[PDB]
Amino acid sequence: INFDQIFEGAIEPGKEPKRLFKEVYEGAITATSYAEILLSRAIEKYGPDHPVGYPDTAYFLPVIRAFSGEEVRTLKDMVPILNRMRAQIKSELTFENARLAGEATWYAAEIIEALRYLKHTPENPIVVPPWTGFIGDPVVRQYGIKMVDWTIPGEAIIIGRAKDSKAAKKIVDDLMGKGLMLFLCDEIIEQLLEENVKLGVDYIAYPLGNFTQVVHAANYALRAGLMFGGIAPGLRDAHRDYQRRRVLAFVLYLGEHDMVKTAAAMGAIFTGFPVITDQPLPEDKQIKDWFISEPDYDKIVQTALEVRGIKITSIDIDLPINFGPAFEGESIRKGDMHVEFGGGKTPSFELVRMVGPDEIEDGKVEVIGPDIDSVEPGGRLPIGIVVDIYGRKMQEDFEPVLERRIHYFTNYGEGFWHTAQRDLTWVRISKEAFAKGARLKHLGQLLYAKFKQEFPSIVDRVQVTIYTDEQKVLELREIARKKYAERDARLRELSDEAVDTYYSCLLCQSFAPTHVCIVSPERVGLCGAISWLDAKAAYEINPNGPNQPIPKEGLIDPVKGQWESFNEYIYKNSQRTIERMNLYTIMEYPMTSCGCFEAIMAYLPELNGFMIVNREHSGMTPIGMTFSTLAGMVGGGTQTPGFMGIGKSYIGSRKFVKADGGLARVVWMPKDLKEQLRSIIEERAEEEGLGRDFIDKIADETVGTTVDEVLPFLEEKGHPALSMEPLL
Ligand code: SF4
Ligand code: NI
Ligand code: NI
Repeated sequence: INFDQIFEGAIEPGKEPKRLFKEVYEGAITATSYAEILLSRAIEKYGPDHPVGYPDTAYFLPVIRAFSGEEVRTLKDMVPILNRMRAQIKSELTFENARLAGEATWYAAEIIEALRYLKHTPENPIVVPPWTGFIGDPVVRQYGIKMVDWTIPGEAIIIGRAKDSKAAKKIVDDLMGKGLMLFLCDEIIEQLLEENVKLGVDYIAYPLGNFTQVVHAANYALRAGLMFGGIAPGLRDAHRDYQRRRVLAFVLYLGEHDMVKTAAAMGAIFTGFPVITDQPLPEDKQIKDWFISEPDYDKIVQTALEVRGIKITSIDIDLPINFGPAFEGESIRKGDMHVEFGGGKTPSFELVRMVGPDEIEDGKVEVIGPDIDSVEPGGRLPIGIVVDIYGRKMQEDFEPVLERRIHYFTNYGEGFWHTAQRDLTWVRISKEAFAKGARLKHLGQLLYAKFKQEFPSIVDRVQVTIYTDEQKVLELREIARKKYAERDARLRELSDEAVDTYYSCLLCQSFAPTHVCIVSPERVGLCGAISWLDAKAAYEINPNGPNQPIPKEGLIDPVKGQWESFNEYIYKNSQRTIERMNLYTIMEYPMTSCGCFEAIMAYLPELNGFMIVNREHSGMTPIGMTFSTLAGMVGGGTQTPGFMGIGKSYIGSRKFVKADGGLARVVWMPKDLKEQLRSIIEERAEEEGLGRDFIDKIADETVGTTVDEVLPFLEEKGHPALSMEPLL
């Protein structure tokens, strides 16, 4: 693993910018000398075994814990590290020696900052607000994942000062508006606050501080690899490689270049973060794609995003209410609900159609009937949201992957809530909503907005049309049931045998690096949200995304369902920890799980079968553990023979753990789950020859929660698992 290959062909074997390399060198020798002298003093004053470190972190000095592994805990620990860093700052002016100096600079900085926290106490804090100083583990945990799974598209590390407040606020205002996270250091914090721009944790705008406090963006980043990436303390290139692929960070070096800022900017280069500066640079203080100037305060931003590789375009729905995903999961009781749509109360339905160009007015929204003001508070009312779409590269195929976005789109605005799916949607709007000026034409805005934002290469135009009239809802509730039955049709018709390509899913490698899902027609992804068609549309929409096609090639076991093609793909994408995967059994080489499984299956030899327990069930199961304890063992991308994480709908698949005996093998499941799947279990049990009433033979928590309490019931009912071969 030569991470450095990303630096090849960077600068011709001649144009080595001996300028930049001299600044970096001097500035690196400077940062180190500072750390050395300031450490020497901490030791004369506190003693060499005196403790040192950051508050609220499990990672000692993170940058160092990651790149070389030491767990700095006391002053004496910093001595051999500074010695080593010093010895690695070399005079030959190579891009390499430069990078190595940038690294020693992050170390010096990390040490200086920790040394500085020696005078910190929660009662007598050193860098008190607005600034953050060292940012704690809890926020990295909370926003770091959003960071490495790319929800937050990129990270901006701004060091120095902008040409003027207007200049700074301009960029930090849009950069910031484009959903990014910010690490600020130095002067711009001043400039920015001057202009009353609010920022901080809740805004993911980090006023770090000023000199060596820029290292606080590095140790934030590096902790993401130690926390989420699971990379062992000290795996240097693995950590660099991780920073590069997952942390979309770049630095904006605004203002005039001083040597240490430059050496630190270079430290961000050594770990794959590009530098984009204000100053116009000569050809010898520059690097194509790593250290570059773009003086027009109208470029920089767009130019960073671009050099990093950050791709995002924004939408602009001006509304009377708050908007974003953070307004999701908001509930709307009958004691705040202004109006209520759908439910088992009024006529609902939603649909996303595909139309030609000629027939659509991009941006044209329409509410046919009494809007939100034309109604009694705590009033019900029919609705019918039809999103008609047109696009060059659009497909009927993508319709479902789209429509799915309604619940999530609709839940973004504050004062709103959506539930269910098609003619089954339960919506609700809060008094607070209607209060700030919430009108039905706005659901048509939150909507057209997003669809155009989240599908920029297949969608060209979007037109929405709500429907609170009970006449119109029942007429276009039947045209759609035509779409839904032409749709839910497509699913049912697909089988494992009928296709010769399955789709992988790497989406959860953001929190479970070694986990790889394989999605096939008859086995939905364990999160229950990604079907084979879903994965297939996503790949097609994004051939470079985390959902790739894998042909069935190299048959190994036709019964357990093992193929070399899937095995190789998994081995390669699980950091080589998983070598084999059987699709139709949980007893040998079961597929792994991330942590979002809707349910857990576990073989219980005392009953010769499987218990299944769903995420929301909280009682004791016959294995002597609850869902969350099992979850701890089953998740994490590790192979667990005899346990397996699954989506609920897989329970009714004809391929359901087929090599193990299938449905007939299940002896216990929570009553609620059993009822929630009554129909599919009844039909499946019927086809399987288990009989119309097999469901009644499956024990549940009302029968018991221990194997001794459950066996009697299975005997009495003559459960079929009791007559099958043991699975051992
Ligand atoms: S659980 Fe599997 S299918 Fe679902 S998002 Fe995670 S990796 Fe993808
Ligand atoms: Ni998961
Ligand atoms: Ni998951």
